[PDB]
Amino acid sequence: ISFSEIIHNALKEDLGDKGDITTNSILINEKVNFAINTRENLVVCGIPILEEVFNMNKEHVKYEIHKKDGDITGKNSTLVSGEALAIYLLPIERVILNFIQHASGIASITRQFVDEVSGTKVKIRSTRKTTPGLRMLDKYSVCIGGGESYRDNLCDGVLIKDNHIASCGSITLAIQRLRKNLKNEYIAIECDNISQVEESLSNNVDMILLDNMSISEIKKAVDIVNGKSVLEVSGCVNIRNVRNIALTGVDYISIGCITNSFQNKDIGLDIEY
Amino acid sequence: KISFSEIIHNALKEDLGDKGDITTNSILINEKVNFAINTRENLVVCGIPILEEVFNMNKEHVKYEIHKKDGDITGKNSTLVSGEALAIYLLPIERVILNFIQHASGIASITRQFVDEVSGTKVKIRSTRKTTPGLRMLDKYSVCIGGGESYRDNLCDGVLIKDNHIASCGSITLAIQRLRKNLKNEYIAIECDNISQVEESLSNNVDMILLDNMSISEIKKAVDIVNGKSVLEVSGCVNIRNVRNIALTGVDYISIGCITNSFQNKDIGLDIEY
Amino acid sequence: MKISFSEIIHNALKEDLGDKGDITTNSILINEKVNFAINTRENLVVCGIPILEEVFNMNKEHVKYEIHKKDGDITGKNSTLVSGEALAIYLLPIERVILNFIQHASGIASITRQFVDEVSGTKVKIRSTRKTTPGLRMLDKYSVCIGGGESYRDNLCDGVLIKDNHIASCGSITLAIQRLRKNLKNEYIAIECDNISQVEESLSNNVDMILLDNMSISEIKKAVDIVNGKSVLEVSGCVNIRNVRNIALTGVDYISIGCITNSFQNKDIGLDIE
Amino acid sequence: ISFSEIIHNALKEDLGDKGDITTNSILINEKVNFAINTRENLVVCGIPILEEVFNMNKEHVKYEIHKKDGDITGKNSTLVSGEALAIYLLPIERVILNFIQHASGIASITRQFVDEVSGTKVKIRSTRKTTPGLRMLDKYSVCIGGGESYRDNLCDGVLIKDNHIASCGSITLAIQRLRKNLKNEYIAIECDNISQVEESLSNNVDMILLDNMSISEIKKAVDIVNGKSVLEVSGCVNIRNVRNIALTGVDYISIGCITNSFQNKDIGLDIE
Repeated sequence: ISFSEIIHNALKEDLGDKGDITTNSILINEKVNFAINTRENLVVCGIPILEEVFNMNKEHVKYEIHKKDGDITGKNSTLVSGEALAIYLLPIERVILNFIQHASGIASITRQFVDEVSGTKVKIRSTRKTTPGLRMLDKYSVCIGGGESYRDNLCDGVLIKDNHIASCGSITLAIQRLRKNLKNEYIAIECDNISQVEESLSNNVDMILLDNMSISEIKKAVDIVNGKSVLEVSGCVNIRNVRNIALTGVDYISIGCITNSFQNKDIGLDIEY
Repeated sequence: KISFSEIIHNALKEDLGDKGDITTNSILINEKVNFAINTRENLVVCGIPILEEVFNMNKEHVKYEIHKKDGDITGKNSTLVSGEALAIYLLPIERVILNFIQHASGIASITRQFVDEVSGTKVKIRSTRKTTPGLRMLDKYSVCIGGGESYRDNLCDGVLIKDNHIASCGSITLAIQRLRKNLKNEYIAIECDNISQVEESLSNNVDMILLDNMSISEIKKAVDIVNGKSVLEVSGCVNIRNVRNIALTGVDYISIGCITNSFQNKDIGLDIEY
Repeated sequence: MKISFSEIIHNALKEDLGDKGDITTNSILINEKVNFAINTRENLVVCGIPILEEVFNMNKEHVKYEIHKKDGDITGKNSTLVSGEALAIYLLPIERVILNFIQHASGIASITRQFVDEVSGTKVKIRSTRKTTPGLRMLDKYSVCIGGGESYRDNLCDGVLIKDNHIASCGSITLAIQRLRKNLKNEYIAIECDNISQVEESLSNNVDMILLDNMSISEIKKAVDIVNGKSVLEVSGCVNIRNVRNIALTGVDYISIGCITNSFQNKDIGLDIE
Repeated sequence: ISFSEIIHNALKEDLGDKGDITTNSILINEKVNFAINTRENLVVCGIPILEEVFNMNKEHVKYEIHKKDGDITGKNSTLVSGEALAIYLLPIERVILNFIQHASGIASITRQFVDEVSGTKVKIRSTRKTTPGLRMLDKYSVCIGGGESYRDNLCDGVLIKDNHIASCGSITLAIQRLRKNLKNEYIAIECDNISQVEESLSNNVDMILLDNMSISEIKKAVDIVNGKSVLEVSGCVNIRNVRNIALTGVDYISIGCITNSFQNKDIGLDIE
C-alpha cells in the first residue's frame, strides 16, 4: 500500500511555501538526539509512514526502529530513536506524530474488538466509514490491529445496499440486473429484516449483511441461512456486546467506529539537550 | 477564502477509483428518487458547502434545496438537505458526502459543547495543529463554525516557540533573541511547561504564553505572575467536566487537541423515497 | 470520473495570489459592480471553459455569469465565450489565471484541430505524446482530444511503450519484448523503431503497435509495406502542417505530434469590462 | 527559488502510483552510461531542476555537470553525463527533459531579444502571461536569458491596469485610494493613450507602462515624461521591431511571447 500521496498532502498543508518560520528563524546547525515515545499502551501502527518521511531527509536524520507495526507495547515505550539536524526534524514532527497517533488509535481499538471475539470463528472488518482522504491508511490500520476488509472502495467489490433496493424497487430485480452486467461477481447484500434475508437466499447471493438487527433476529438469520451464505453483522456494535454477536454463529462483524469516532493514541517526540 | 475542492476530489478518487461504482452502475438505469439528508441526533451543522460542491458537479441530475446552513444548531430527525436525483448519480457520492458532514459536524458539535461550558467567562476555545492528516483546514473551519477560533493555520502563518525549540537551542532567551533578529515586528507566542519558563518569557516581553500540561494550581499562579502583561492560553486535552474551572482562572484562551481528533462523528444519513 | 482541474487551479491561484492576495485590486476597489465579457481576438477552437466555470463558482455570491460557448466549439474573432456581472474586487484578482488557462488550452485544441483537418479523408488519427507542459499533462491531453485528437496513454502507468532507451539498456528488441511478456501477460505491446531492421524484428515478435521515430517518408512507405496491416503503425515526431497529409496518405494509423502540446501558439482572448 | 513542488507535480502526473510499468517489466540491475545532449543551439536553463531530481536518487545516479544555466552552447553539446541504474533513470527521463526543454526555450528566446536591444539602455522583462503553475520557473528562465522581472505576482508589486481604471472610473481616484491604503508602494500604471500618460504624470507615479501604442505615441510619451517616471512598453513586440522600440528612450520592454508561445529546445537523453 502506498502512502506517498497522503504524506505529501500532510506536509504541504502544514509547511506550505514559506516552510516552518519558527524553526527556521531560530535554528541553524544544532543536532539533537530524539525519541518517538508512547505515553500510553497501544498497538503500534504507522511506522512505515515515519520511515518514508525520514528517508526523504536521509542526510539529516539517522534513526533506529525499535517497534514495528502490530507490536503491542506499554506506556513510555520508545518506538523510534535517533539523531537529526533539528532544523529538518522539528518541521515534520507534527505531521509524523499525527499519522502514527491516528493509525495506532485504529490498530489499538481494532485489536480490543479482536481480543474480545477470541475463541469464536469471527473476523472483525472495517467499513467505508473511514476518514476522508485516509481510506487506505484506515483499512491498513484495521488489518494491523487484526481485522480484515471486504473491499477497499466501490470499485473492487459488490455490495447491494438499502438505497439500491429502495431505488430499483426490489432485491430480486437488483440482483437480476447485476448478474446480467457483471461477470459472475461475488454478490453481497445488506438486509435489515428477515424477509430480505429470505429473498436474498432465494437469489443465491454469496454474502448477507445484517444491518442493525436484534440478537434474536441475528440468530434467526443464522438458522435460516444454514451455512448457504456468508453472514456479516454491521453497525456500531460496542465493546460490551460484540462477543454476544460473535457467539450467534455469524462469520464477520463490520464496525464503523473502529475507523471514525475512536481515540488517537498519545505519542510524542522527546528531544535531549 | 477556504476551498474544499481538492479534499473533495481526493475523497471521490479514493472511493470511485477508475472503474466507478460497480454496484450502482450495474443495477440502476433511469430511476429518479426523492432524497433527504437527515440527522439522527442533535448537532451543530457543518460541512454543508462540501455537499453543495459535490452536488453541483451533477447539476443536470441532482436537484436540491438546503434547509440548514453551517453553524445552525438542529435537533434529531432534522432535514438538512432534500431533493430529487437520478439515483445512478446520487448513490456513488453518498458515502463521501456523509463522511464529510459527519466529521465536520462532529468537530463543530464538540467545539460548541466546550464553548457553552465556558460561557460567562472571557475564554475563547482554540484549535491546535493536532488535526486529521489532510484535513487541517476543514478541521479548523469546523472548530470556528462551532464557536471556536484559531491562532494560526499552520507552520507558515504564525510564530509559536515550542518545548522542542527550547531544547534544541538550549534557552528561551536565545530562541526569542534569534527570532527577533530574523523576524522584526513579529507576534511571538511561546510554550511554557513550568513557572520558571513563564517568568523567562515575560522578561523577554512575549505577546502570548501557552501553559502546557500544567496543574490548575500552576495556572492560577501563572495568571497572577503574568498580571495581564501577555495573552495567556491553556493547552491540552481538557475534560468537558474540568474546562470551566480552567476558564475561571482568568486565562484568555484554551486550546484543545481533542476537538479535532478523538471526537465523536455525528450520525447523519441519506434516506431514499422509496 | 470526469477529469478534475481542481489541483492545477489551486496551484495557479496560489502562485499569483500567494498569502497577501491582490494588493493592487484590494487597495483600489470597494463595492464596484462591473459587466464583463471574455472575448476572443481571433478564430479558435474553444477549450478550458470548465476551468473558467470552476474558478467563477468559487465566488458565486459575487460573480454571475453565462457560458455562451462550450469546449470544442469552433468560433470566430470577437466572439463572447462568457459574459456576466461581478463585484470587481472578486473578478480582477482571477483574471490572469483564467485567461492563461483558456489561452493555453485553446492554443492546443486549435493547433490539433488544424492537424486533424489536414488529414481528413484518411484513416489517420492525430495523437498526443508525453511531451506536455510540466504539471499540465492531463489538461494538455484533454485539449488535444477537444481538438479532435486521441491519446495512447496518459502516463507511464497505463500503457506499455518500449522505447529506444529500453532497447539500449537491455541490448535487444527481442529480449525486451520477451521480458515484458514474461512479466505482464496479455499486455498490449507498443515499441518504437528508428529503422527498418527494428521494424522487421518487432514484427517477428508479433507486437501490437509499432512507432516510427524520425523516419523519412521513404522509410515510412517501406514500413507500411512490410507491416502489411499486421501491426498498428504510428508515425511520431514534430511533423510540419505542410507535410502531415503526405505522411497520412502512406497508410499509417496514427500520427503522434510533440509540438501540439509544446511549442504551439496560445490564442488571444481577453477580459473586457464596462 | 524553490522548484521542489513543481518537480513533485511533474513526477506525480507521469508516474502516479503504479510507477513505470514498461521499465519495471524489462530491467533490473542494468547500469547505463548516459548523456543529456542538445539537438540545437541554445541558452542552457533548468540544470538546477535536473540536479534536484538526480539528488533524490543519489545511490542510483552519478553525474557530472558540463554546462550551467546561462551558458550559450551549440548543437550536439553534452550538458550532463554520467552513469545510472537504468530502472531509476528511464522513469524520470521525460520529466527531466520536459523541464530543461521548456526552461531552455524561454531563456533562448529571451536572449535573442536581449541581443537585439544591445547597446541601448533597455532591459527586457517578463510579464504574468506565463504557463499555469510555472510562474517562477518561467520568470527565472527569463532572468537566465538576460531579462528581468518587475514582480513575481499580484502580491509583491503594484500595477494599476486598464480594468482597475474601468472599474473605479479614473486614474486619479485609483491612485488616491491606493496611496491611502498602501504604505509608500512604488506605483506602476498601464496607459493605452497619451491622456492617461499625462494624468499619471500629474499624479507623480513611479512607472508608466505603454500598452500597444504606435512608435510615434511612444516617442511622444518619452518626450512628455521627460525622465520623471520609468517608461515601459508592452504590446505587439516581435524580434523585428523590438530595437526600434528600444531606441525611443524607454527603460524596459515587457514581452508576453517569451513565456508563452515560444519554441521548446530539442534536448535528449542518449544511452550506452
